[PDB]
Amino acid sequence: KMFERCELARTLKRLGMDGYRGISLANWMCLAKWESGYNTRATNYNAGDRSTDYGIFQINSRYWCNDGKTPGAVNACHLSCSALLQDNIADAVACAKRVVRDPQGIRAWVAWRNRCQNRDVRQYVQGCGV
Repeated sequence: KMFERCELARTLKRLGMDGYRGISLANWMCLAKWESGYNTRATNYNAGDRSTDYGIFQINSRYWCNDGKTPGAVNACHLSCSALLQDNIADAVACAKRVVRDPQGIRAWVAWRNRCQNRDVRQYVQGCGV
């Protein structure tokens, strides 16, 4: 599923992402936007280390979810990576929350540092009623 901007902003809000661990909704929208273009089916195989990124947040299989084919990987969110390919983003949100409870916070995703940090992200939630 490819979410429409405001539809997604409210979906995230309903799920408790607004200010979760100090992270604003616009920061989460910016992350989803640059990670998958709001596409829940997005996937990226990293031939270099044999891992795969799944879903709207492009969560990596090496540490966060189990796909059974990533060498010596762990499953910190305790979820099948398949859970990250559902149209319903609740499990993906639960996993994204788990990622940010770690030391780096939102900085866990290099794309956020690259395209959201110290950027004006107002545009992501404008007029969404969030």
